[PDB]
Amino acid sequence: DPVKPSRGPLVTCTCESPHCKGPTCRGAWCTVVLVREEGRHPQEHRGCGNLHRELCRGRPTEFVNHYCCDSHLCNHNVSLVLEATQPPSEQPGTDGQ
Repeated sequence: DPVKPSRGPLVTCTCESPHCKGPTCRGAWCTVVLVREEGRHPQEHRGCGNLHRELCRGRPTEFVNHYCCDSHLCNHNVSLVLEATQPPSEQPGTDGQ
């Protein structure tokens, strides 16, 4: 369907199983999203939001850390531990669920 290719302003971000199937992506911006454990396991999926603005506003999940930043390689060193102030790499704010 006629959709803006990666929305337009291409921000590349380290991708890890989120919007990309392995490596990296040029997209809309950098969006990180941890699939919080609750029995399962916290998987830190980061990369280009591309066309998904949902990951920068909140999906029907609540306890999912959907962080978005308009800077290249922002998900390269991001905090995905929305739960408590654990020790991440670059903590841009007090991680709290």
